[PDB]
Amino acid sequence: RCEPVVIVLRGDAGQGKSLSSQVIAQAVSKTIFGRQSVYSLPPDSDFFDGYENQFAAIMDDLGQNPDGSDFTTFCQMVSTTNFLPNMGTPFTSQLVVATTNLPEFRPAHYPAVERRITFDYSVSAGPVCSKTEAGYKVLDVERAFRPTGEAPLPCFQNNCLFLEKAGLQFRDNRTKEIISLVDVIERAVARIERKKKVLTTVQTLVAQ
Amino acid sequence: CEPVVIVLRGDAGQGKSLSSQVIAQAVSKTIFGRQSVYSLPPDSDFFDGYENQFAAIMDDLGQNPGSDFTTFCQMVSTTNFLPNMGTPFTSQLVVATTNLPEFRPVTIAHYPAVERRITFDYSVSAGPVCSKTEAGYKVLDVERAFRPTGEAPLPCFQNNCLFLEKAGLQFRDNRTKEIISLVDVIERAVARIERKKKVLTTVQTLVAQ
Amino acid sequence: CEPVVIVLRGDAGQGKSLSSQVIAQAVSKTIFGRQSVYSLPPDSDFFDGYENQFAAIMDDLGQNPGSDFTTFCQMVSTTNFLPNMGTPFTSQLVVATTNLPEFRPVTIAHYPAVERRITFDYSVSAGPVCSKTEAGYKVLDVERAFRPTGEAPLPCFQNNCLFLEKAGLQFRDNRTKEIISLVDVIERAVARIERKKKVLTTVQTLVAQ
Amino acid sequence: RCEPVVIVLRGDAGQGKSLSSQVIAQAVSKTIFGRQSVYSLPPDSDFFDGYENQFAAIMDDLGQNPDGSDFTTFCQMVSTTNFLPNMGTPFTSQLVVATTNLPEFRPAHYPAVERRITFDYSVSAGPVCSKTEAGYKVLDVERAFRPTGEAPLPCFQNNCLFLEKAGLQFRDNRTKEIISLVDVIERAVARIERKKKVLTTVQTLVAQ
Ligand SMILES: Nc1ncnc2c1ncn2[C@@H]1O[C@H](COP(=O)(O)OP(=O)(O)OP(=O)(O)O)[C@@H](O)[C@H]1O
Ligand SMILES: Nc1ncnc2c1ncn2[C@@H]1O[C@H](COP(=O)(O)OP(=O)(O)OP(=O)(O)O)[C@@H](O)[C@H]1O
Repeated sequence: RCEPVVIVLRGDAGQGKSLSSQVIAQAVSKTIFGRQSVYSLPPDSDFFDGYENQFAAIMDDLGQNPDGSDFTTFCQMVSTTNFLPNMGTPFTSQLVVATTNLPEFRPAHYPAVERRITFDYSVSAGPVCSKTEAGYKVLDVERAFRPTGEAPLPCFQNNCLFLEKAGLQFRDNRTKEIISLVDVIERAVARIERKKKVLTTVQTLVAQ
Repeated sequence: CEPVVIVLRGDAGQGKSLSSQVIAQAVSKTIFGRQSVYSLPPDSDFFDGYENQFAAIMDDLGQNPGSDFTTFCQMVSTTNFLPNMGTPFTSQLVVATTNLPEFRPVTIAHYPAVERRITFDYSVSAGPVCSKTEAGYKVLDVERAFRPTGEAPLPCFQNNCLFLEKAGLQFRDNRTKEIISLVDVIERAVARIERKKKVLTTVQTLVAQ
Repeated sequence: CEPVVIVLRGDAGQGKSLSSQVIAQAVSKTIFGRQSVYSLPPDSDFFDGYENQFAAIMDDLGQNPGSDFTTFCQMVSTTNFLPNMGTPFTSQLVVATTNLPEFRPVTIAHYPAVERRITFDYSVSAGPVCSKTEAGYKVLDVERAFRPTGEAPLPCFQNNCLFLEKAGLQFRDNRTKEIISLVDVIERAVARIERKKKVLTTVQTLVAQ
Repeated sequence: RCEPVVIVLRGDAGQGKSLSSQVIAQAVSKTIFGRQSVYSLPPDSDFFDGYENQFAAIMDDLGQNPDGSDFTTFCQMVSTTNFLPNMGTPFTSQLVVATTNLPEFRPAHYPAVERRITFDYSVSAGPVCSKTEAGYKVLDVERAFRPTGEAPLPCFQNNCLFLEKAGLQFRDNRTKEIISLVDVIERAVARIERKKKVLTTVQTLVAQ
């Protein structure tokens, strides 16, 4: 049970946080595991009924359950120890994606997580897919999915502005760099390949 | 997926029923291409006559002290509700009228679970130009409200009328305390339904399987 | 007979897990001739999958306020432990990682009975050359730790790495306050296991029966 | 119930105290009783469950139980009176071997035992089976069991340095003589044959 790679996506409503979470999970897991393998946690059910050791697991709206059944669920989901979600299936997902409304986290033991959090991104519609709806700025969904040519990675069936920082922007809350969803994926994939290169060097050290 | 839910709160005789019907007729005519509207029989555990209509209307949520309250929370679900009559519930739009100013159901212990389930939460009342006094109370002058005034403001109407305006009939967004017309309501509900569909297609295609 | 017990105390993210595995892989490869390692599933009364592996590892002794503490004292016994799944426990080496600095179990009233049962009692921590700061805390730079540096220092490794040295990863004997490498630990645990076997043969042969 | 012959083996760790205790018990009892007959007391169990009147009985680590459940157990084990260990089987062993870490004994009634103690030996590896292990001097176990010729007594299957003062040394704490394990045995055996010669002269005195 190695530590999973964690991406947290921060943002306001109608910026595509959940769409992105899904499309980050499908595309990282398709690229490495070779297929989509996504479990989406249920909202307000401390029941991972449906979990079949999928490659990627999604949490919607961390820091929305007033009690904290989440956060703890989340904390357990990345301790190198063995979580056992209720039903006895074990928790093994190599990628965890969680979305939240909070610009930062404040639920005492929060910084003890923040090492666990590999990538911290704030999401907001890019300048040429930003629309207004009921007076709010939101991702232009109709414009951001129009096909715009050959896919920028094999796991995509085509390109579109959703995939480019002109359409949707991911601001790395630590490097303060601003990347596309494709970048978000590539970085997540690199880091996993690294964790697998290291792990292989560790189980090949002592001979068999 | 999961349905767009509109709640029309408001006094009685303010056009709760009427707007809930024109909303469901107008959205489904805009999006489906023809009207498609299921009116749930109140005082019926059984969804007799459900034919997987696009829009479904619930008259008077908040009664039978708690069938409706829970048949509601079922209807709005990611999972596949099987009503008593078997058949899945597949409606993309749910309009529910109610009398209360806030909701705290007695069967649904967690009534903050119902609240992320409500896309738009409006309070209906007659507008200044369409409010007559009928036996000492203020109600909607319906006959004035539906008198043709000219070109439909959207193609799914066959003419304009004051009902469509906020001088005739008013909707207070109960979250942005913003006051909009029935047409505004219909436009915003279409935007969402369509935004949802287009996202759903993306989540299902685009990344190879 | 009775097993050699190693306890690896130490902070988390210091290579407790990792060294406990390389110890068990390396000893059993040195002595048995092939790796032979049972990892006890934490949160399991049942030793599901015990196949009489040479080495058995216990991750995180000191939890469930007291199954593990007693399943421990069983495992280390002259008598023949029958775990829940029947089959005898026959492992010659037991590695147990823990978080505490000392042991005073709550089920095992006499916790000075556990202590003659612990052959080696180590405290693990990253070494000076392999300790990066990760989010304000000091942890083991694993990737540096396992980077090949040359010839294996013992034949059961396929190369040397800093993990094997006390610049990479440090073990404080908690009894001689002596500070040794992972290789030192493996060598000392082999010496004992082999010393035990050879004594046992003597006690069973040599005097006629 | 005649008094048993008692050997106490003093020594530091890794000098073969317990190995010796076992091999002294097996070899004295095999020589006289004609078979191995060894009971090893359990550690921290005032329960001689397993005791079936074996010829020799072994105590490990006298002066290690802080309470003194030992010592008393030990004291009772050599009073000519009848000990009854818990279960009602009686205690009859003609040889008692006990090991300890203490260079001397200090647990008030200790000298009252010390008559009971026939042989007091301190054990330490002999000069050509002494090894270093984690910086400590210890008995070279691999070297001390290599067969070195025909056994020096019939109850042994061969000779080895374990059996010789070059391999393992027993210092008689009273004669300050230094003997081998084979000597330790021969002396223990002689003394028992003597106790049996005397006893026979006592039950043959009055005619039948
Ligand atoms: N502009 C907006 N203002 C307030 N709430 C909104 C807005 N747009 C959508 N919502 C509602 O608020 C919730 C939060 O939206 P969120 O961004 O988490 O969903 P998404 O799938 O990432 O994007 P979208 O809202 O476009 O579907 C949604 O469930 C939606 O019903
Ligand atoms: N050099 C040493 N220093 C400290 N403790 C040791 C050493 N060697 C062994 N031990 C441990 O201390 C205990 C005391 O050893 P003791 O001499 O009583 O056992 P033995 O059977 O006589 O000899 P050995 O220790 O070689 O097995 C043993 O149980 C062993 O686990």
